[PDB]
Amino acid sequence: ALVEQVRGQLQKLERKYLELKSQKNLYLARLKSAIAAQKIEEIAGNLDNASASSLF
Amino acid sequence: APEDLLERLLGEMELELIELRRALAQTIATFKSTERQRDAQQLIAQRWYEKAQAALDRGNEQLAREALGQRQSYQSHTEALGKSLGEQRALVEQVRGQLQKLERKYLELKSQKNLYLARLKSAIAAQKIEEIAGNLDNASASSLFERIETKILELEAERELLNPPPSPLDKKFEQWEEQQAVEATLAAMKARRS
Repeated sequence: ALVEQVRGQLQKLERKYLELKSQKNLYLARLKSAIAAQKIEEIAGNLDNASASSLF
Repeated sequence: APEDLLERLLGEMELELIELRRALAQTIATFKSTERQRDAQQLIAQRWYEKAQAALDRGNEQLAREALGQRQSYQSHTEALGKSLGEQRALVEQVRGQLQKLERKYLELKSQKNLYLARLKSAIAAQKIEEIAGNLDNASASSLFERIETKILELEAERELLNPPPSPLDKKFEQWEEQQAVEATLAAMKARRS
């Protein structure tokens, strides 16, 4: 009984690991995307023609 | 670490399964020495027995009397040693039983040490996966994944005030006008090109 139960733990845990690793890629990708989208809209805000100390 | 004692304590016990092994050797050695002494005594008595077996023949019982009288001194020694040898036999057998009983109990203990250590090293390991998972578990309990998600929420939201989304009023026409911007052009087309 001991050998079978402990193997079940490893089988259950191993599956849960690769599932977590998959999500890490998605969250990082969204983050690197979200940070990038901001500063275009900020650099555009610098040059936006909004009469808010815009260079243009 | 309590787990380390289990090895050292068993290490100490390997000293006596050999030390007690010496004690039995000495006891049996003494028994053989007593056995040898008894054999020598009876040989002298046998020689004096044979010497009286030479005397009493042919009519000289009187010299047999002295020889047997001399033999009695040697007979007394034989009896005393004889019973000691029998008594000492019990000691050697009983002590061996102790060693036989104890030796079996040792290897049985050593077998269990492997199992308990294995379960322990397993149990400690299973914990921290469930703890490191708890760090990353998505449970909103200071989980790293969680603060990432809301960090993303603020970036997108801060951009919205920086660049406001369209008002519903504008939304209504850019569909409402495009319908004729498509139909009116297409109403011309559906009239021009029908």
